[PDB]
Amino acid sequence: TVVVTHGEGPYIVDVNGRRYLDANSGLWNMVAGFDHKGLIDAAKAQYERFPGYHAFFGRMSDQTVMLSEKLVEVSPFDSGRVFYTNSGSEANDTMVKMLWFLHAAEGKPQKRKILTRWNAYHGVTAVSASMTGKPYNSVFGLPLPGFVHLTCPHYWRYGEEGETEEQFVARLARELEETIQREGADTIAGFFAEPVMGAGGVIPPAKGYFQAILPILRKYDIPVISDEVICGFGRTGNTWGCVTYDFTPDAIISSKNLTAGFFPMGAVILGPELSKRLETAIEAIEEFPHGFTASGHPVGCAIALKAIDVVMNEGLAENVRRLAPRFEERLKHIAERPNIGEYRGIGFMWALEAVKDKASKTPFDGNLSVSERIANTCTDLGLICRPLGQSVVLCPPFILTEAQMDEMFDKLEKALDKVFAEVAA
Amino acid sequence: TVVVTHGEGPYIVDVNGRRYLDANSGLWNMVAGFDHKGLIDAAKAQYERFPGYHAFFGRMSDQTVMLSEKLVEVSPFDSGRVFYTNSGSEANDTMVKMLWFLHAAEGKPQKRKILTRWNAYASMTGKPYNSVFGLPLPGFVHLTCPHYWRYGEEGETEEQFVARLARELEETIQREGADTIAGFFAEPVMGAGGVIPPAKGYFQAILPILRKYDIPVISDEVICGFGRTGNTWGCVTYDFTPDAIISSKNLTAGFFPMGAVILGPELSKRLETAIEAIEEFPHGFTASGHPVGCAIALKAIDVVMNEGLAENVRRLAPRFEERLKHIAERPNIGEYRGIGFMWALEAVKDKASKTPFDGNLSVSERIANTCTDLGLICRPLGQSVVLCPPFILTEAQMDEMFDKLEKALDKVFAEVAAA
Repeated sequence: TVVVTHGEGPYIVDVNGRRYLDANSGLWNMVAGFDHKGLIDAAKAQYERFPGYHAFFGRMSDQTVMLSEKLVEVSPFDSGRVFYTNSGSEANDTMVKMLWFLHAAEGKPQKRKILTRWNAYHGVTAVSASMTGKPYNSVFGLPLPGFVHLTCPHYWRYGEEGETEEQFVARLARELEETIQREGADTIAGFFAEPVMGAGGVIPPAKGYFQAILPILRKYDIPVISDEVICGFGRTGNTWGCVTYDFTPDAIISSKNLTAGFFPMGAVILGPELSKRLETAIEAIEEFPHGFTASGHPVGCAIALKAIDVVMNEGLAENVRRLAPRFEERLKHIAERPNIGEYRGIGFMWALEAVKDKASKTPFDGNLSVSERIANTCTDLGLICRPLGQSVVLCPPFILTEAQMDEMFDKLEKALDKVFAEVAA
Repeated sequence: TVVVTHGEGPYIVDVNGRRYLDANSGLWNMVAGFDHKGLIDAAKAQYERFPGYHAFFGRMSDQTVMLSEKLVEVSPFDSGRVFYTNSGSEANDTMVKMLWFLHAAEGKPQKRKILTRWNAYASMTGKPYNSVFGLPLPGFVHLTCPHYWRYGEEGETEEQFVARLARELEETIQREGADTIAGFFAEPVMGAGGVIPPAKGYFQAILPILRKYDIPVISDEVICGFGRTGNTWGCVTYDFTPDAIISSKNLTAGFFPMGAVILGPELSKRLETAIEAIEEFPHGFTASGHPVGCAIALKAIDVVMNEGLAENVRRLAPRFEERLKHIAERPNIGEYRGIGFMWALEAVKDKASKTPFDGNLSVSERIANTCTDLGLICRPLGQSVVLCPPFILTEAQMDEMFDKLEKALDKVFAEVAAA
């Protein structure tokens, strides 16, 4: 119903000039707001320069070359190799295929299974949707065979009666051990994890989770991939979610924030060990992988170069670190409400989960659509937030000021007051 | 290793100032070349006024609605629906999921297999890593590629070959069971397969068979879409009506990543009636395409259709073929094949027996590497080299392309002989 032609800073603006503070950042990607001038100028400069091309082995744009070097620099790796795609979904599919390719070239073509977690979201294509752990995919007859979903490490939801957080983490470690021993380590191509789960509802992992599961994966030679599609470039208060949870992955998947939302592109940064192994495989078999044609775009790459520079050198990632404590403190105050079951998140990605009864964690009945009601009321009050399950998510642009932060929570709290009073009746 | 900075018309230029005629149009998509001022200005204007593009808030932008109308208009369909993705490959995937969704919603969840002609390029069993990246989705069922020169039996006519492939298709449907088959996808001319136009009369023989069974027909126009075969769609040039079209590449002339699935009337209605009957809307389908992309696609479609580029393909195609015909007189060219502005040359060590050079000699690779040295870009595929230049190519530039390619063929065939 609302006609929107553009945005201004962190606001979506309708044709009448009403401003809606956008706590979805567009599609969880507009870190620099909707009209950032340096980003817009960089997009334009590249169209005038070289508006399109495709990267091949031995032939690519100067933009591809520069962004590859910049991504290795800002990755946790001292060296590595980069390729590009059009989206996070394609980046995940291609990473999976590269592992299949690699393990097959290494004489283990049965090493195919992919481990993810329930509530993970990796994309919308057949493979990345099979990696995804959501009920809605049953309507497609997904997941495909060989996509194994581990329990989601969301302690609040999945911890058993009297189970402590430490015990929960030991149980997930046991479960991983057992899944590996049952399936057979030789048949498992890789494990992919968003450090903090995004579309699953903004779920940081229980304390110690990555510290417990990484030694296990390493023991069994199962490559570890960090999906940074949402966490990447500063949203969790370090450049990468995997830094924030101190695990060293074998490769990184990136998108969204990579271009500050101004251009659809994906990137896969391969760390030193997978790069060395791929290089040796390709050398050994004496040809380039048949059918590999993944590429981004020179305009996407130029805009990404500018996005990285803005986020890192013009104060945006720093704004997230400085405002993250005030962000959390205000959430903590909101979670005092009887109908807020918990708040969770880190950096500039958070969620609030609605409950009908706090002590027992009982949700409101599905048909009441409490999340949607909250989200609709926020829109009426000039705030946009995403309803996910029984939660509402705040993932606002990194350019958010303290005043716009207050503005966001003032509106949100007025919406919660109204919705909770109204469903109470 | 070549680092490319910019282009001009159909040429690219590297960091050292070398220029190369890019006979690949980037990779099929850059149909208007590398510095088309109308398209550049239109794409710059989108950023200048970047849309309030959102995951869920606000009405679909005017550009997106307008592209959907234009796509249905220019499609062979009288009406239908459009869904958007970031690429040809994602739209392919989306169309497959859409069929899975629809057949399950109509009560046949076992209807999942996709009929396709895809295939990979002694003492040994083969290598599993050589067909990972092309491999279609699980449940694909393979039909023989209708490449007459390659697969026709000794002394078998093109007509008999097509009749043999009609039998194959019938026999395949009977063996798998029609109730387990979700659809048939086809590129009218096969692209990554090696630029393979189908044997004369192929679609006229297989379509009636597919139509006996309710196996939706999808025309994969990611390469053939918007003029490359000398008409607006490949399916138009081979005179058939699919139930849906997959589109990608030329759609924005390479200026912006986007794909589209264009559903015809019948699949549009089945989709809508199943969305209601199941009371679930399929996740990750969207009518809301990227508005910058949608605006750039409007401009690209107008350029190609109304500023003479699709017409130039039709006009220069006979000269493209004459010259290929002449090249194919060489003892080490087994054939030329193609139509409009997509063509291939196939290298052979012995013409009469269709014997290729040993894989280890990498002959296509050598041809394409020699082309680069002489200022021409062409793409090696299997034992073939492929030409798909921008639609803006002039007759002087075509001559230039072939003069360079012929010098490459001369050098490679001699080096390889003397070896």
